[PDB]
This record gives sequence, C-alpha cells and structure tokens, in this order.
Amino acid sequence: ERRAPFPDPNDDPFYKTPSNIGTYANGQVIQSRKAPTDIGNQNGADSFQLSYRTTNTQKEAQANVATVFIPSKPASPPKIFSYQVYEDSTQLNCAPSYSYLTGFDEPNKVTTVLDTPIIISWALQQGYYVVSSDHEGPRSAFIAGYEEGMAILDGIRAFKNFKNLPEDIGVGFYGYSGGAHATAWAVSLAEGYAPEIKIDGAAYGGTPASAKDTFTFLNKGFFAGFAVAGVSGLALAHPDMEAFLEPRLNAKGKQVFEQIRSRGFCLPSVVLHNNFVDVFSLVNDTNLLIEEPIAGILKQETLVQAEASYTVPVPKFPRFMWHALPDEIVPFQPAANYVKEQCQKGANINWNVYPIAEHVTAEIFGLVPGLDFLSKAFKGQTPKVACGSGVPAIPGINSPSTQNVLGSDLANQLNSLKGQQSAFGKPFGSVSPPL
Amino acid sequence: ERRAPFPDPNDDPFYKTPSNIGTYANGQVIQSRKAPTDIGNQNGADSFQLSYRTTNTQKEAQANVATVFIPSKPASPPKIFSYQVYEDSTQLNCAPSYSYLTGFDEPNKVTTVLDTPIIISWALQQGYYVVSSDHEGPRSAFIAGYEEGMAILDGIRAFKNFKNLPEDIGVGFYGYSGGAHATAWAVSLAEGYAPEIKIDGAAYGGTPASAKDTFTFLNKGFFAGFAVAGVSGLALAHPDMEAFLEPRLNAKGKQVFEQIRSRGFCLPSVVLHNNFVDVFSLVNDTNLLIEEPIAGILKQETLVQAEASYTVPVPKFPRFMWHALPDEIVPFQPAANYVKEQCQKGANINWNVYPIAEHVTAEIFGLVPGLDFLSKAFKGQTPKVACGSGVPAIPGINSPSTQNVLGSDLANQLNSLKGQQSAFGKPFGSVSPPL
Ligand SMILES: *[C@@H]1O[C@H](CO)[C@@H](O)[C@H](O)[C@H]1NC(C)=O
Ligand SMILES: *[C@@H]1O[C@H](CO)[C@@H](O)[C@H](O)[C@H]1NC(C)=O
Repeated sequence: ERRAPFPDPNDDPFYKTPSNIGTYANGQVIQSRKAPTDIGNQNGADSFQLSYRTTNTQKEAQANVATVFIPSKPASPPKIFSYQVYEDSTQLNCAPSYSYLTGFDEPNKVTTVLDTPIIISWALQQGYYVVSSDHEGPRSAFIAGYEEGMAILDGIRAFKNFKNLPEDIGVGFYGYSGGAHATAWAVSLAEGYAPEIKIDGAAYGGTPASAKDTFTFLNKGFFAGFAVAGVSGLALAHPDMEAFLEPRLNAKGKQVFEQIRSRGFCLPSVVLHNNFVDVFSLVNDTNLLIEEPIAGILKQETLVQAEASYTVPVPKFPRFMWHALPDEIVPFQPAANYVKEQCQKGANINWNVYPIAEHVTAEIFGLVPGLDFLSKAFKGQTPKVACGSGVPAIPGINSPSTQNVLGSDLANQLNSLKGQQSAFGKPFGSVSPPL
Repeated sequence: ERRAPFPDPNDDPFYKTPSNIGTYANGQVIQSRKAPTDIGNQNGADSFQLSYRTTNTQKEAQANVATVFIPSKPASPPKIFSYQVYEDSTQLNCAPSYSYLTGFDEPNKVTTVLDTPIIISWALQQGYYVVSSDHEGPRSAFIAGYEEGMAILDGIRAFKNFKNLPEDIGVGFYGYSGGAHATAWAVSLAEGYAPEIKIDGAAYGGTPASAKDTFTFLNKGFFAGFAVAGVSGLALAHPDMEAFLEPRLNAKGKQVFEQIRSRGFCLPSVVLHNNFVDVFSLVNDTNLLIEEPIAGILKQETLVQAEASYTVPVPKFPRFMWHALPDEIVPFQPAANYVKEQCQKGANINWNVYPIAEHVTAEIFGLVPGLDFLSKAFKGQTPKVACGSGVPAIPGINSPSTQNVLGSDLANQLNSLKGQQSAFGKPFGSVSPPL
C-alpha cells in the first residue's frame, strides 16, 4: 500500500560513478546512506546502502552500490554473510539494492521477496552481518563472472571498512542460479583479488560454470530469453564484444536487445520473452560465437578448466554445492565438471545432486542444508566429506540407527567388535565414523 | 571346547566332483546333508550343505557346495539373502562352508566369526532364507570373477530347487572385500547366466573391479601376499595360465605357491606372508603379465570397461556400493571407475565414499546402511538416488530439521512458499524432496 522509497537508480546520483573513482581505493566507500528494507524491517536490522569503488572487467575504476544489514545483536566473534540475488536482468532498476527497498513498484523486488527474506533473516537471527551487492554493477552485466566477482569482494571490503570490522572476519557466501554464478565467480577470484578476506565456507547451487554451455542449453528454449539476457550482459562487460554485435543486429535483434536493456525489464520480464527464439536469428552471422572476440571471451567466461583459456583457480575452503540433475534452466553437466575438475585440484566440496528436481524446486531443497552447512562452517565444523560427494550413510547421524536396523542384540554385537582384530590383522572400527 | 564336526573338504567325498556332473543340470543339487553351524545355532535356523552342479571358467561341468540356512519363520513373500565370505584363500579347508562349521580348528572359521554372524542373523531375524556359497569352488580360485559369479548364481538356483522356492523369489546379494568381488561378478554375470533370478537389490563394498589394478596396488606391499593369493587363484581358474607359470617359478616361487595352496593356509595365514615381496621376484620373467596369456586373461578379469576385452554388463536393479577412499588393501579408484562407467550405462548405484576410513574400518561403517538398504530393496523402496551419489541432504530425513535449522518462524515461512510462483514462473516445491 506504499510506494518506492527512492529515485530509480538511473536517476539517483549515488549510483553514478564519480570523477574521483580512480583516486578511491578498491573496496573503499565513496559515500553511504540509510536505506529502508522489508527484510531489514522484519528483522529489526538497520539496513544501509554503500556506494563503493570497485573494478570492472577491463580493469577500470568504477563505483558500485551494496545493501548491508546489521543484526540487532551480532555474533561474537563477528561473522559476515554474503547473499547473491539471482537478478538475471540487464537494467539498473533490476538491481538487488532497488529490490530490497519497500513497496510494490520496484521490478526486481519479487526476487528479493521469495527465498531471500527467509535467508537473510536466518543470517541475522544468527547474528551475522549481512551484505548483498549489486553484482552486475553499473554495467548491469548478467553472467559476466569477472565483473560480478570483483564487485562482491569489493563489497565485502567496503562492508568491512564501513562497520570497522576485523580484517580476519570470517565471511560466508551464498547464492543460487545467477547468484550461484556470481558467487562461484567471487570465490574463484577471491584468492587473487581479495586475499585478506577469510572465508569459513561458502554454499551455492544451481550454478552455471560455463556461459557458453548455459547459452547453448538455453537457446531454442522457453528459457532462451535468459540466454539473450546473458549475451547482453556479456556484451556490457566486454565492449569489444559490443562493437562486434551492434552492426550484426537485424532489425528484430536491435529491438530485442534494447528491450532487454529497457527500464523495468527485469527477471519477471526476461522469463516471458524471447521464448523459443534462436539468439542466432537476431545476429546477421549464424556462427556468431566462433568469430572473435566472443569465442575467446567465452574462453575466459567459464570456470570449467577444459574450456578456459586461463588456469581456473581452485577454492580450498569447505564448500557446499547442489544442482537439480534435470535442471531445466541451468545445465547440470558443466556444474559437475567444475566440481570434479576442482576436486582433483583438491577442494572441499560437499556436492549434493537431486535426482528428481527442477531448477525451481531444487532451490528450496538444498536451502535448509546449505544454511545448516553455512552454520557449521562458521563454527569451523564443516562435516568432513569425500570431495565431490556428501556425507556417507552414518547410522544415527544421517541414516537409521544401528538398533533400528539390526535390532538391539545384533547392534550390541556390532558394538562389541570395536577394537577386536578384523580378519585382516587390524582393529575393527565403530559403526559411526569419526565426527 | 569342541572340535570340527566334519572331515576336511579334500577328504570329504561330498566336495569331490561326480563322473555324472555333465549329466547334472546347472544349479541342480547332486546331493545334500544337514550341517552344524554356529550361526545357524544362534538363530535357531536349520543349516544345510548342498553339493550342486555348476560351471567353471573353461565352461566345464563341476560340482560345488553351498551352505544354506532356513529361518525359523520365513518372510511372506519369501526372500533370498546371499552373503559372499571374503575367504581370500586358495585352499579347500578355507571354504566358507567349512568355516560355518562349529569348533576352533577350522582355518577360515575366523572370517565367518566376525561380521558374518551379525549379518546372517539379521538376514534371518528378518525371515530371509540365507545362502552363502563356496564362491572359489573346487578350484578354490580367489579373485577369479567368472568362476565366482557362475557358482553363486548356481548356488541360488540350487538353493531354490532344494527348498522348492518360487522362481520369482527376489534375491539379495551382499559382500565386502573378496566377497564384494565375488558379488560384483555374480551380478555382472547374473543377467547372462541366470536370468530367472529376480533381484530386488544388492549391496557390496570395498570392491576390486580389476584384478590387475588390485595386484599392482598390493605388490611390494604388506598386503602383497593377497596379490600372490590372487595370482594363484587366477592360475587355478585359467590353466593355460598355470602352464605359463609353473616353469617360471624360481626355487623360491615354487615354495611360495605350494605354500599358499597348502592345507590350513587360509586368510589369517595369507595376510602375514609374502609381506613386501615383489611377486615378480618369484617368476623368472620380470614383465610376466605382459606375456600372454595372463595379459589377455587380465583383459577378461576386470569389470572396468576401459580395460575389458569384452563388453562389461551393467546391473540396472538398485545397488548400494561403498569403499574406504584410502582403502589400504583394495584400490579405491578402479571401484569409482566401474561405478561411473556403469552409471553412464544407466544403473541404480547408491555410491557411498568414506573419506576417513581403512579397508578394515569401512567394513563396519557401511554395514548398517548396506543392510538398512537391503531391507528397503526387498520392499521395493530403495531410496531413489542420483546414480554415483547418495541421497542428498533432505531435512528431517537425513539432515537437520527445517525448524532446527532456521527456527520455527523461518521454517513456517519456507513451508508457505509451496505452490507459490517462483521468480521463474514455476511453483516452488517443498523442502523435503519426494519420498
Ligand atoms: C554482418 O554485418 C557486419 C557489419 O560489419 C559484417 O562485417 C558481417 O560480415 C555481416 N555478416 C554476414 C553473415 O553478412
Ligand atoms: C623362464 O623359463 C621359461 C621356461 O620355458 C622360458 O620360456 C622363459 O623365457 C624364461 N624367462 C626368462 C626371462 O628367462
């Protein structure tokens, strides 16, 4: 029954990059302001907006905004929770920060309204400082991982200088669909860009490791419009790719793209549009991708080391990744292949694969677990798992009890075998592996 | 305080193959006898011995024995449980049937005494008819999968004709270490050899898919003696390989092998002997394996389709496989590679990987689960899992509860989102995936 508390981001100057941006240090806040949030209200938690220097893909000084929350009573020691919204849109109004603002009118508000309140409540009901950040930035480039990763790390650095937090503060990433993508890239970059950010863990699911693989799955699909949003975001991130594209737009394609960059064309829009359309149709040249610079930009826009024209980095810290096996929107496979690649390079990836789930459904399944996990990681207690797997069936911890299964006697007999010499010369164990 | 109730198997005629064996049908019992069993006693369950025609590797008519149990009160409908002992020995006294017999003296009795009572009790405390079978057979060939698989299927067919059971009776395999190997081969063969044996499921763990890979891991190891037992068993199974080997035995190797085929040289023996010895030392020719016929026999003695000089078959029915990741005795890797191979050919393999476990310890861990599972499979209720994975974190079913994680409110809010339109145009799901 109330309306937007703020000027639209294009109009608001806060969002505009300053002429002093080059002078401003990375992860340094140019300015800030209080900021009214439905979520921030539900949790009594002061919400703010931080206009902070960052870096774009071309390694250029640009400003950017994040939305931070401060729980009424912080955990000791202090912990930082980072949530990446699946904005999946190429326009500024679609920014998560605008979405966090109150009232029906904001376009991307729906993405914040569903799962996000539940999550950032919990993250605050546990005394973690929250940050969410406009991961596409002024460019508003969807699926542009390098740009998304730098901004999120800069936002945590900004969050830290704004609340004078401890550089050792342990941070906790979260994401799904496009937020997983933005996450997945922020960790991959985190070591190179922001080493001073301790990370107790990070959960994320429904993640597209490769933009090119995702686009191919999306193209000629109901979700093809997301691929058009993808192409447009990548083009905003890579301006030599824009130079390529602009001329090749047939009269249709010129309007497809100025529509998907138009005001109010956010996630809800982007889902209903360009359904079943071949992206290739809008471009004059059918191959499009093979011609440079998109092919080799796509070579850098992937975390799958098979395609990558660079050496994909490998997050060691304990991670938690899920994916609907039949993920009708984000290809399950390149996800698996990142995880596997990353497991032979030695990562701590509790991988959960839902066999009977959609993109939409699986967001909810591994929500509880991903947060349960995210709790433990902060306590330094991430259940120790074979990489690429989950916890295996441990009676009483995650499978039936030794007594419910065998009965009391047989379970007592099994509980005796402890310490006794196996048929192989070694002690037998306990039925519960080590915790 | 009592002694062996039976003549040693070499001496006992029951074990000897008849001259009428060719006339006898496969899985047809030549004869039988009551048979005293510690396990059979503990469970009030009548135990018998079945001398039954089967087939060896060279596709020849040979007799063989199995030990069957009949629970005091069978399940309705009737179900058959098959357990494969890890005899890991090349001598007849080492037979599981001799081990099942009462008294301290039998050599392989220890393998039956540890986990086996617990298991075959449970299998009987649940009203399943039990069969365990001398899977190495008269040849007593350890690690000879084709021979082991045919005998186990023949034993189930024999078990069935002996208790006039229903051909549709649903059978349930179990094994670990060498029993897993014998199992793993009995399923692989089951479709080709015994189609009429319905299988509601099969669990097994610590499984060596490839004899050659296992031997290499074993060689120059404390467990190298098992590799010598392996070579000797393969040689008994493949007599052109014996022809090869006999001459190449240096004076040491002649005595190593007649020792590992000597009476009373069973699993406990085989573990303490030939430790850290290079098998290659005993043979005159260092390569040994590369020269035919061992190389190409090893080409058939593997379930890993990469090596196999044949098209490895793929068990569809719901299976349950585990393996200690650091399995100091059985190489974890060829196990993984079977499972993965078998998952792209479309199998139902709930794969459990223990990250902090030994061969000896992991036998106990996935004992309860493997049986819990084995229960469900009989009820037709094997938890539906992404192949190569386990169940993924499902609150309240195998992970913390939606309320314990988020609290009551946040969990109620999550429980409302059901049926409501996601940010993608589709209903949200429930937090518990489908059961
Ligand atoms: C599309 O137009 C651009 C304009 O420079 C041209 O270079 C390109 O080759 C055209 N593609 C085709 C297939 O005609
Ligand atoms: C070992 O002895 C056999 C006996 O026939 C012979 O053929 C073989 O080549 C010998 N190997 C070596 C390395 O001398």
